[PDB]
Parts: sequence; C-alpha cells; structure tokens
Amino acid sequence: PEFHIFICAQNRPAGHPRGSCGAKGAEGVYNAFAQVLIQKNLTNRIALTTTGCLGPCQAGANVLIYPGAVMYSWVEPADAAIIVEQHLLGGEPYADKLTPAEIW
Amino acid sequence: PEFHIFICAQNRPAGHPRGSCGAKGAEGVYNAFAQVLIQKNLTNRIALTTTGCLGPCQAGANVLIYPGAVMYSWVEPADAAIIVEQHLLGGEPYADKLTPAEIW
Ligand code: FES
Ligand code: FES
Repeated sequence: PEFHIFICAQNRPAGHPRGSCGAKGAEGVYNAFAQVLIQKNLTNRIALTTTGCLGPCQAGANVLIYPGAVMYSWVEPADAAIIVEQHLLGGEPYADKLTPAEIW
Repeated sequence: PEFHIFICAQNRPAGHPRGSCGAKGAEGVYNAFAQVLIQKNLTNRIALTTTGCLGPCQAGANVLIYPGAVMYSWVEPADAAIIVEQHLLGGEPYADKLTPAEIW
C-alpha cells in the first residue's frame, strides 16, 4: 500500500448520545471510495479498510489516511474522488473536509 | 497519535473457507494491547483500533502498525507487550512475528 484509507464504520444504536459514523453514512462513503479505487485501477496500490471508532464521533463520518494520520470529517460520497485525486494522487490534502486541528 | 495499532477483528461464520482473525483470537490480542497501553500510560500516545479484514486471513490474528505499514501475523496475547516495548517504544520491529514479506 502506497496509501491506507481507514473508514470508521462503528455502529451504535440509533439515538445513542455519541452517535456513530455508521449512522452518519459510513456505508455510502466506503462505497464511494471503493468505486473510485476500482475505476482508477488503484485497488492494488491503495488499501481500504473499515474500523471501529476513530475517536471524534461528532465530526463523523470520519476518514483517516496513512501515511500521515490525515483525518477528514463530515465526509460525504462526493469527497471520495476529491480525496483520492487531489490528496492521494495530487499530494494536497483537501482542506475543505480536513478534521479541524483542535479535534485531531 | 505517535502510533496507531490496528487489530483485524473481522469475524466470519465458523467453517468459512477463509477463516477470520475473529476466530483466531483477535479479541484476546486486542485486550492484551489495551492492558499494556493502559498499564504504561500510553492511551493518549498510541491509538488502538479494530478493523475489517486486512487481507492475509490465513496468517491471522493480524495486526498492522502505522507509521510504517508493519504487519504482524499469528499474533498471540504475549506479543502485545513485546511489540509495544521492542517496536513502538524501542524502535525494533519484532522479527519473530513479522508478516512474511511475500504476503504483506
Ligand atoms: S464512531 Fe466514528 S469516530 Fe467514533
Ligand atoms: S480476517 Fe483478519 S486479515 Fe482477513
């Protein structure tokens, strides 16, 4: 792996006070990433893995990338290509969805 | 996080042809790490997270460490402290349980 994409997929019961990335659209986000990776022939260069809780649940859905420990928050399906294209390939973190520096 | 410890926790049904790190003692491995981390006051420095399948199921229980993409295979509870101390604190990957280079 040149890159490792970690998608928080922790579920908690509906109405849990922490919420959960699972309830915030992790499944749609994972699929957007995988669709992008398959499309661009990247599935042998970039690993895509679900995780439990990554810590900042209220900023979900959360995505962490290694190398770098770069986290993204409030992630939506449309960002998957943006992150792959501009950060992973282009070398520039997508500042619009970077987890705030105070939180991570 | 200085280090991120990823513990494959994928379960598959009993008798699944792939097996699962779940069936290979992932939970015993995760608990050993957690106990070493809490005991050495490292839970703010080193993140510990469960993951879906990391790929090489036949070599499980599998742990991956970032920075570095260093995977350990056939992991047992006793290795936790070894990896934390030798590798994560001491800088020397623990040669005895490193995932064969062919595989990862
Ligand atoms: S549930 Fe996703 S970061 Fe906590
Ligand atoms: S189930 Fe753990 S590596 Fe596949």
